[PDB]
Amino acid sequence: ACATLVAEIAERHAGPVVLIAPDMQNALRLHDEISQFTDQMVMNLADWETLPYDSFSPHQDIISSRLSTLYQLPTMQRGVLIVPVNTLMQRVCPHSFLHGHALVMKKGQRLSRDALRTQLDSAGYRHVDQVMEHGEYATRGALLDLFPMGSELPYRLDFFDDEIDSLRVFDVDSQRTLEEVEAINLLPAHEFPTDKAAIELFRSQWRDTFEVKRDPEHIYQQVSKGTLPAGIEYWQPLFFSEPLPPLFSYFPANTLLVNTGDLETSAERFQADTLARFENRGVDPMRPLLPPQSLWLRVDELFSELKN
Ligand code: NA
Repeated sequence: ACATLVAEIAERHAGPVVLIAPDMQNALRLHDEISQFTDQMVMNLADWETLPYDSFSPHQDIISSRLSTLYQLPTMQRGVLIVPVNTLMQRVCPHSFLHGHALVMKKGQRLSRDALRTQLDSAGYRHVDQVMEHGEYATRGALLDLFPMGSELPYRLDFFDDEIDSLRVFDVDSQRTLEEVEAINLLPAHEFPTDKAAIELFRSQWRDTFEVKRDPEHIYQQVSKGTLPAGIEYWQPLFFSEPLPPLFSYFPANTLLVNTGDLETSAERFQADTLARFENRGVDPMRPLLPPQSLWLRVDELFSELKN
């Protein structure tokens, strides 16, 4: 009953409609249901699927989907955004990050293959033998394949005379290119910068926050050496000089929010869980944790945003 109604509300509303779902399963379900009932854009902001302060980093395919949504959100004048309540409570990278750290590659651009590799490494992409998943790139001869975050398919670039001669969508299974494109937009491989300037910032803010140990297993030591610990996402705030804003900061004018379910209890349950985890595991020699408010809106703050 939620689906058709949200489609109708969105159809007559001079702005995006944000459907706050009770959980991820419902959210995911509501995507195709609402999509089939409208000609307007329908997106989901996918949950990381990790537990708060998890010892796992979310799958790159989930990150690709989130980056695509966050990138499109500010200019989504019409349509629907579906977001689980616990996900909506999570703070995000500021939108200045995406439009500021995105790189554009165009046909005819003077740039060597190795120079592009350098940019890709600093943007968080992984060098592999064969591209197959979001966030990977492979190089061989004059060719460089990459799977841009937010893209449905990877691309194959041909460098001739140290110039990008062509950029072509490419089908992994058949190892063949499809259409040629004039340019591609390269977003970062994470919702946080990981270049050397970002690592220096991370180190500096970490020192102002936590103790440092030299054990190679310590988070600070791992990031300083250019690696990204499993679950590093829960220290996302340290990669930015300003606090992480609410997702609400990405909503365009006239955004209407619709609630489906018992958001209060769900919201309080999640807050209680993140708080228990922080209290029980926050003081740790190798992975000390940031307080919940560095990463999540408080339940009272959520409802305030819902009434503003
Ligand atoms: Na319709």
